[PDB]
Amino acid sequence: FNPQPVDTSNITIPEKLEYFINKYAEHSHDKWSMDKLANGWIYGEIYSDSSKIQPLMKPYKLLSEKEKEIYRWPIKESLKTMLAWGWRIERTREGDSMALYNAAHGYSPRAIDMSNVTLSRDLHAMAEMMAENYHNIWAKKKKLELESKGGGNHPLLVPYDTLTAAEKAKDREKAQDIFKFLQISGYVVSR
Repeated sequence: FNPQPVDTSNITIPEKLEYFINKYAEHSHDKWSMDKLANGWIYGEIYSDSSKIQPLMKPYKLLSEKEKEIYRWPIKESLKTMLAWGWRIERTREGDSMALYNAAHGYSPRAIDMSNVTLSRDLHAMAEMMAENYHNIWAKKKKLELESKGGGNHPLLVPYDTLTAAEKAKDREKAQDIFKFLQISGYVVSR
């Protein structure tokens, strides 16, 4: 097993994707904030572990560039892989289905039920390729970690296509999420 992730070191993201990166990063932050809230954290001015106060629980537009980058970075990494593969990416006029969807800083993040969104057979297949690439990224890093600890093995150091569903899940869910968000935000990806 020699995992080689798609090399995206020289990929430039075209301007047409900036809207998406900003919107999906905002969504990712809203998800993070809602998860924090469910775990007993609230917004406040000064961070505290003991009081469970998280100054990051505010609107995405109010975050610093470094704070936004936490969310933008992996999204950009995912998009660069699509771009490296030459996948066609187009904004559409009528495809932004999320538009129709029915506290400090007035912040009220809402969940999106992604299980309401369906991917075509071809898009599911493209998501599987993305998932496999996420696995290869992890696997290459793990293979290097082990080699540098003197050796050893790992049950997940096999090709993605030989993993079971439970083992595929983390990477599959990440891949399906970006494709679903592309769809509902008005982008059409094809090959």
